[PDB]
Amino acid sequence: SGFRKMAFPSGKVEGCMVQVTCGTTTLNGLWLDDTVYCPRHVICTAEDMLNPNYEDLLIRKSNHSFLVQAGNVQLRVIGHSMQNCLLRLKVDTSNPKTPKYKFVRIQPGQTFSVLACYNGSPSGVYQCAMRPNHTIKGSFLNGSCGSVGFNIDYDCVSFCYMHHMELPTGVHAGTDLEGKFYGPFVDRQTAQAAGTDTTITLNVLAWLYAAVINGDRWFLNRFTTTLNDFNLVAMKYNYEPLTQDHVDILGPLSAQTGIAVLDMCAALKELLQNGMNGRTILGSTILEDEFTPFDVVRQCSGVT
Amino acid sequence: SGFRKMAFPSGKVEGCMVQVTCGTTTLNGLWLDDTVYCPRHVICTAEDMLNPNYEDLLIRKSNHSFLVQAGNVQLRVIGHSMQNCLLRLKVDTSNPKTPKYKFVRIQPGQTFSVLACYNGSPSGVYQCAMRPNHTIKGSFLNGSCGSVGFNIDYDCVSFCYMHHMELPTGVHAGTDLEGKFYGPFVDRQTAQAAGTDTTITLNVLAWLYAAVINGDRWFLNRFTTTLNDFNLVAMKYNYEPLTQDHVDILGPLSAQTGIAVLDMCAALKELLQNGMNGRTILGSTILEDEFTPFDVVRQCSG
Repeated sequence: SGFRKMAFPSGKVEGCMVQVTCGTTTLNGLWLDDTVYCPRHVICTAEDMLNPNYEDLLIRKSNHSFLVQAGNVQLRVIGHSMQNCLLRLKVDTSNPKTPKYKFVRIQPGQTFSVLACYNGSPSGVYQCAMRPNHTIKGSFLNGSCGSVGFNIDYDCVSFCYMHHMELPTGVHAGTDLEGKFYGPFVDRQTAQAAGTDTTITLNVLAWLYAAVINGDRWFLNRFTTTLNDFNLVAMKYNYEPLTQDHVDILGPLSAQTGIAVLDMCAALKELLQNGMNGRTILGSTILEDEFTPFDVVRQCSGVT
Repeated sequence: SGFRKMAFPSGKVEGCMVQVTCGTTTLNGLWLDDTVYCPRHVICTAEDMLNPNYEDLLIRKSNHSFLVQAGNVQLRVIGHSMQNCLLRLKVDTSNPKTPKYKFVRIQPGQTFSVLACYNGSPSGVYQCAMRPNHTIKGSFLNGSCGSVGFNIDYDCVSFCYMHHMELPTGVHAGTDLEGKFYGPFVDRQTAQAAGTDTTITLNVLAWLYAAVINGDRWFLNRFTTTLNDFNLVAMKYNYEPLTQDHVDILGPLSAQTGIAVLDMCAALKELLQNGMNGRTILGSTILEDEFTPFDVVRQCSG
């Protein structure tokens, strides 16, 4: 085997995607049981985004204002409401394809799979990470709002992201499935922009462990470093400060390889200060930061 | 905006994955209608793989020598035959989840999605390219044999690859859904090794166009080049020779961006000679060749 960035199989989420139309505005909605969740801004025109009064805008709306379509079938909306930045449409049919699921709010650095959708039709799936600056570097075109991000564990789909907008830098912002935005972003037009971003140290470290697991270990050394000394270095390279909590999160990988985290940090320190000298790690020339400690375990163990 | 190495949604394929066992060997099979397709080497023993005669090994088997399972449920095998390097097992029930599909043989340089499976259960999906040398760089652990590669057009699944083995360098080899190997590889333990490979020039150019569409043009220049002079340079860096057909394929992206194909070639020529100088393109520090012109057009805005 080799080591590739992988997305979770997307079947369980494909079965939950529908198209939600309100006037001339169409986007994607997630259908679980008899509820369809979508970005509340589906009830907005152009000039509306410039600080719309969603409360007021919603009143002017009625169940028939919403056109929900699953496959080539219209789902009759029998109720509607707002939950933070999401619209909750009650429909007359419980999704027969509803998987076991839960809604979770992901933390910065964590990864998930995104099912890009258009007109309620899945078009592609990719793995990405919630950046330390609370945005995601995704790939979305107009009409992708409502697309969701998720993780799967056994048979349970953990929904963690719903797409709402693109920022001036071309990165993305969205909410958890309770409608609460990740970061300080809002669903209206403002001068809002992504703050400065950093490299996800925890993930880089997890990735170095995966490399060692796969026999790529030329970068290892016989030294170690203190947490504080590691951070004086990492931060110079725009790496996120490493916490004792991150150290503990890496415990299982540290135990599997018998390489203490601070010993691996000493290796990382050397790599940042001197580069790779033309060599590669897992066939890469750069330090990857979109694999969590959990991702490496999952993959380096063939979890299905 | 943004650009990711994305795969096709795998749902339509997940509903076709099953487990096939024969003796002590288990691997994945693809269940369509009333037929299950899998690598013929499922019938082989440890020694058998050193110099197996498949016709001779299969004649000694019967329908009941095969254990096909859809999840926890056994599918009764009521027929079996060999087609090139694949085993075709007829089962007594039809797969209600069978999508619209077709079997296609892909050309080197083209891309496809792979649904990595183990014991007939989906593990993950990733996008990759058939290298010019016919191998794929795909991360396949012991037991992934039988996993398939595919592309999806509308609602039609075009299956193009079935995983068979791993080569000494760690890259992978397989067949199309008719059981014909991509490359000169054979299904048995031997000295075979992946051949010389090249960077897929057409794809790198497609990617550079993607970079421009996403509003990034630092690598562009005021130069142009002839196809000939470009190949004289690219080939020095282990790039596949570029043909006029390739140039023509890039026509639409060329038109969309206003950048002439030969002009983009000049940019690429400069990048190969000068390197990136600490800069990146679409967040990458190296030139990527796993996105075809079709992929770029599909993922990028119009």
